[PDB]
Amino acid sequence: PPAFTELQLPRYIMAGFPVCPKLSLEFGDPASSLFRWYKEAKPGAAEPEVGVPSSLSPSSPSSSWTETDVEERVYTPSNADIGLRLKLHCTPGDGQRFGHSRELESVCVVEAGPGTCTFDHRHLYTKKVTEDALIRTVSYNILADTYAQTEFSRTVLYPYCAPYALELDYRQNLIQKELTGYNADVICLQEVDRAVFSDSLVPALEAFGLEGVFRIKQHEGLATFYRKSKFSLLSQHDISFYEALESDPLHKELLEKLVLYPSAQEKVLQRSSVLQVSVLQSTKDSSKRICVANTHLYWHPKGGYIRLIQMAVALAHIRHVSCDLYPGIPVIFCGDFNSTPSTGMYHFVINGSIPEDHEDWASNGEEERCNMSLTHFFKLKSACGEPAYTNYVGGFHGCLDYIFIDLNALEVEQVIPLPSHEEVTTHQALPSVSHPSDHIALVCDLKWK
Ligand SMILES: Cn1c(-c2c[nH]c3cc(C#N)ccc23)nc2ccc(C(=O)N3CCO[C@@H](c4ccccc4)[C@@H]3CO)cc21
Ligand SMILES: [Mg+2]
Repeated sequence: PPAFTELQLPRYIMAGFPVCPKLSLEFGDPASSLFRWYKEAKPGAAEPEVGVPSSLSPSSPSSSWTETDVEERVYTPSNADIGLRLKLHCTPGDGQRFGHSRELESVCVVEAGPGTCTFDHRHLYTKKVTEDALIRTVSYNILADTYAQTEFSRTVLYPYCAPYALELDYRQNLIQKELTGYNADVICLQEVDRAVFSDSLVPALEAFGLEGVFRIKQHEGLATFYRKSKFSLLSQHDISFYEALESDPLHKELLEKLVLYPSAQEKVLQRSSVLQVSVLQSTKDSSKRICVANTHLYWHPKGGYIRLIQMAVALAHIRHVSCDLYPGIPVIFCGDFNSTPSTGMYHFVINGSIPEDHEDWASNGEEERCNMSLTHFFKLKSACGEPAYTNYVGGFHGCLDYIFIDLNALEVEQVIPLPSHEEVTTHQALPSVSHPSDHIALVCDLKWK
């Protein structure tokens, strides 16, 4: 019979933010599920019930719960719901019949939420899922809780941020609203904690028709979500840069240059950055396949040469996947590259070459110097161009994030505008009560050329 193996409500609920249940189904179809939301009739009206003998069971359903008109999986509370607990009544189905109906109450009440978030204005451009000819693509470093909880992040990096707004539950509510509100097709995320993927992103995004894949780095990792109605996952080709550089003959030539600089070599091989690669097939035209890559490069401000080497590994691996394993399919390469447009790594991506005398070959000092020349054959451009910044914190700001696209195979139809400098600095810098990351999500609508 159709039955829920998992059924969970969020730990924290805010007015104007979606309540996304976590559910797992056995012997049933997800499109057959029935939902009905209830809210307390008054703040504190519903007292949790103890078990009573069946002969003294209630003669009528409790007057402490009010039936809402919401029959959707996701419920967004209004400000009129502040102080109420919620209750979801749901039934699993297989298309022919229904399993036993289930009920679940929230532990928390609906809290007041921020009156405005930076993505509200941006959401005015993404009210609908794009037409079959487009690919709405997102790239976003969502700031891992493993880092945000440290004393260094709380008191050194983000001391201006309201401490409650840096907490996982608050930021996950904002991130869930932000991402679902973009109505996107391809979502590439960085700094995804394992529990954030399983308990926050998967429940929210699967309710809006997206499926995700996760790749760990060390303490957090990368996620790629894709809209099931527009794409199917064909194959995965994830790598760790240090493993691929040392073991794979694809990077043979690069390693020959690097071994001439033992100090620079050791530094690169001790980095744990990974590359997530997913080959997707269009559900509308099976002849249209896309290679979606996602990364998070070395963070250090003076790590220029390391990012150059990691990018050189990434592009050689992407070449192999998109041009050897597949017959020259278009590339979408998202990430937090930790590289501004005036750097060597960015010059290398856009120009297809970098000379050996670039200042970035000595970015971390003389001991770790590794002058070399590099080339790649891809014709790539930044889909959202070069914003003034994509990362804005008290101590630094810069354009670090990109959606790189094969400029011969894809073109940009729309760039969802980033918040203004005034809006970004409302609470001095990021994150804030109104913005759930130190980075700003890149969103664009792409089309096949
Ligand atoms: C991008 N960036 C620069 C920076 C400043 N100027 C730049 C210019 C370029 C360029 N081009 C690249 C980077 C920077 N300085 C930074 C300092 C900190 C972090 C940070 O928040 N993290 C890195 C260390 O690991 C994590 C962490 C661990 C423990 C505690 C807190 C965080 C976290 C992951 O993203 C990022 C910075
Ligand atoms: Mg960070």
